Amino acid sequence: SPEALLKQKLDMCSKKGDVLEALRLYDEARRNGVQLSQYHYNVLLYVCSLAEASSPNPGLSRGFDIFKQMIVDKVVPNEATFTNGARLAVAKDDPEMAFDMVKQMKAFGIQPRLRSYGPALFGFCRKGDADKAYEVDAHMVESEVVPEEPELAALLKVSMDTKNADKVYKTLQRLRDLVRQVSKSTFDMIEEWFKSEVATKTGVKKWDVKKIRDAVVSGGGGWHGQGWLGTGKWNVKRTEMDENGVCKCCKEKLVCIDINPVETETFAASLTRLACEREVKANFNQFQEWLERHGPFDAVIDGANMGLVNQRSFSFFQLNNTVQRCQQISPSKRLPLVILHKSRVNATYPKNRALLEKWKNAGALYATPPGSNDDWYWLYAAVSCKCLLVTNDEMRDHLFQLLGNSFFPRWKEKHQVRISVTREDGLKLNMPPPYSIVIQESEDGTWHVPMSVEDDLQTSRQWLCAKRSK
Ligand SMILES: *C1=CC(=O)c2cccc(O)c2C1=O
Ligand SMILES: *C1=CC(=O)c2cccc(O)c2C1=O
Ligand SMILES: O=C1C=CC(=O)c2c(O)cccc21
Ligand SMILES: [Zn+2]
Repeated sequence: SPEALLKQKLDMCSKKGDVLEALRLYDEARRNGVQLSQYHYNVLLYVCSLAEASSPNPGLSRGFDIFKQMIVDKVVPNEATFTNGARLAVAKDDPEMAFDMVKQMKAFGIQPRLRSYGPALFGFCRKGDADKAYEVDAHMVESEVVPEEPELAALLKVSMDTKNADKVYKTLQRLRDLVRQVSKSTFDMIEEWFKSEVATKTGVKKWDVKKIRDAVVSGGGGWHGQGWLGTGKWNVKRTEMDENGVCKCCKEKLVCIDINPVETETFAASLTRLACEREVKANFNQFQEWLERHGPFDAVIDGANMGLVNQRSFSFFQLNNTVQRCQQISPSKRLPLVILHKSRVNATYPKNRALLEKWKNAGALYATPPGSNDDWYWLYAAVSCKCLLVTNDEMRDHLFQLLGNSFFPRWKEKHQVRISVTREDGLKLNMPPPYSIVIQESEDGTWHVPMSVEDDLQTSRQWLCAKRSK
């Protein structure tokens, strides 16, 4: 088959980096009247990405012609298409041509992905072209493609470069809303903003206190969204919050922001849906039915994690110590729900085995079936029982990326208990903080900005306190 032949010869070109043979074989196929499918086009886009930048080489600038033709042909793009299209646009380094690709996708009814907007946005950011960056941003907005931190930080940086205090403000609110805690680089960038001449010079001496007060009630708390307040130089300090969310520097008590229980039942349904896709339906169903018949619970334990975190092998001591300590902080002394592999319940010291059976008899242990991923079980139990989740799982794994970066991090902060162990004292339960670890804007315009960290028990979390000295 002549379509199946072109595949064999194109498969050779990508595994050699042979761009000129692919551009010859593309033209030969058009001579032969051979129609190119998804796979043919994706391989040519990838192969063209290997060319670098005298004037444009015929690998890159031909790559966009192949892209434009693929769209005209109405060959539906898959995820490899968007990726290769993006890395072609990255290697070219022409932001205006990157953005032209996205416009073509829009005109032909194709949803662009986040990585499609990157080369454009980041290109216009490097060149200091704020108006083009903002066009790209508005196009993302209308396409319903949600920016993550890198895109937001570029918009912030370009807004700082063009003295656009209004856009800095709006982008800072978008970081709060979407990201919550900022990477090191963004954090440094926000510090720079607050120390800058433009920030010193933008503000108001007098504003309507009630209009602010109503906005605070309106937004859920911890921000108002009405613009910069106060005047004069900002006092900008790197500081920390104490255990109660009091700023060490200015003594403001940070706010604790509620979760809307409607978002929670939505999240619960999404977990069920995501889990049923990956587990054997009847296994996850069986767990749901068992859970409806048991409880109430004050806490759910990731049994594998409590047995294995900081251990060379499974410590029943550590699991048992953790069960006992959760029971002890339960106002009515409920046993926590231990989720553990059936593999692990069957361990080899008889009194430990009998305790695992007693917890199961007490309605406080569920042995997950062989093949299952425990994570879905302990997630679904904690969410549905509206209780604490005791786990030190870092949650890097692909699974957790499916849960989203808005609701689930907020839920996690309110529900997650982690264990820490010292020589001196043994095992400690680290409880959810009595405040929200998020960018906050106070009623008089004081800002607290949390840096993001891998582990906030290992490393003490840096915050920025930006307060008007007048
Ligand atoms: C916040 C305010 C302040 O005046 C001050 C002074 C000395 C040392 C500090 O850390 C701070 C501070 O964090
Ligand atoms: C926010 C505020 C608060 O006082 C509190 C107290 C106990 C447990 C919590 O999770 C919270 C909270 O999230
Ligand atoms: O779509 C579903 C996946 C798993 C599951 O347990 C389930 C369910 O229990 C009820 C309706 C839908 C689903
Ligand atoms: Zn402060």
